[PDB]
Amino acid sequence: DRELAILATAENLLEDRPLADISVDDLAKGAGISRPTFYFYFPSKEAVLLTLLDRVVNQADMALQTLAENTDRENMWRTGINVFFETFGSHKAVTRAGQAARATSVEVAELWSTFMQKWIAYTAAVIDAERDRGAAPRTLPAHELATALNLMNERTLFASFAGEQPSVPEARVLDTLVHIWVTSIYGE
Amino acid sequence: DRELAILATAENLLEDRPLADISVDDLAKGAGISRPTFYFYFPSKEAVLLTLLDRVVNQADMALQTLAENTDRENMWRTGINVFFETFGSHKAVTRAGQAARATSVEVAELWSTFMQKWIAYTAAVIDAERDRGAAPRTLPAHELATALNLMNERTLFASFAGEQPSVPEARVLDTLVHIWVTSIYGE
Ligand SMILES: O=S(=O)(NCCC(F)(F)F)c1ccccc1
Ligand SMILES: O=S(=O)(NCCC(F)(F)F)c1ccccc1
Repeated sequence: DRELAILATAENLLEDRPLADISVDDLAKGAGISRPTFYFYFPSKEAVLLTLLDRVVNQADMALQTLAENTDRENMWRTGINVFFETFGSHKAVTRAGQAARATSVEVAELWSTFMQKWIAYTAAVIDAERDRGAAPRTLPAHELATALNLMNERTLFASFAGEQPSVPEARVLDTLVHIWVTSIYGE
Repeated sequence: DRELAILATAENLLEDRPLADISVDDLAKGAGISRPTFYFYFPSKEAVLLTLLDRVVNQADMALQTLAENTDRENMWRTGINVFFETFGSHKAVTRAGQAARATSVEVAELWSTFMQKWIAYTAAVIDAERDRGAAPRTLPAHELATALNLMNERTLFASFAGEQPSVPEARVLDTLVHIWVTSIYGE
């Protein structure tokens, strides 16, 4: 209600400047409420970012679950990486501010860490199933391969979304990651 | 002289706490000099970190040049990745503080960005030479493949050195990266 208005204002202002340059008064004004009324819904602007990040992370996670509960192996991995490309790619300002807040908020670091562990455990489970069915060779420990591939995707997606130098162009980043996943999972 | 003493004190204190919890007075005391004498050598504690990072980055870069100016393809890539594993792995506190300072220092962000561009251009040149000699297939654009692999290495090395959750164990991180480089460069 007022909560959704605060969250929407925060995501809007984060497209223009960092959390550090946004004040509680900014979030209040944008949401059409007073400062004290803002503090009824959130303890701080930092808690507003944590909620936005939590919604984006849960949206990716729910889309991955939907995929899992339902093509060739290259398209299977592409469809799964694409959940993260589209979800985070649709919320670049929250992605960029959320990643930066990992350095200064234990809650943001622990949220990111919890979901990364889940997504790595899922990637490793799929590699093991591919190994069990005889489609993938038993090369690296599946969990170690999964970890490296998930960290590559974290760094490479986020560098592309932020336009970092260096970065893969956003229009080339899906094909780039899929090639590296498929060759490293199926290759000897 | 006093400069090396300041740099050595800073690298020592960075093994115990972040730059934010180290004062100019701390660096002065450790180096056996006054605060005003410290400011003769460096404008700030931030400039001390930038110099330490610059020395570590140049040490990796010089070791890579030595390798380039001088085994099978898997060992060739392993020896090159190992420059970064050993160099950064030998200076974990400077690595960790330098990476964090990318968020708050334009000079640290631009130093890291300059060397990443150089190391990616070198990786792409080697992939192209492997493609020219008929040892690697023409799959992804070499520069885009190089970018993704260099970013994977940045994120995965630094997560392993910092003991992050998640991370590849430090004792498994070289073999993990080499497998992904070799399969993604030589694989179709
Ligand atoms: O590695 S993933 O593409 N996403 C995790 C990393 C990040 F969130 F993008 F940062 C991935 C994980 C699980 C299944 C398919 C793809
Ligand atoms: O990708 S690399 O291992 N190092 C760049 C990344 C970082 F510095 F480690 F962060 C690499 C680059 C060039 C040749 C061999 C290996």
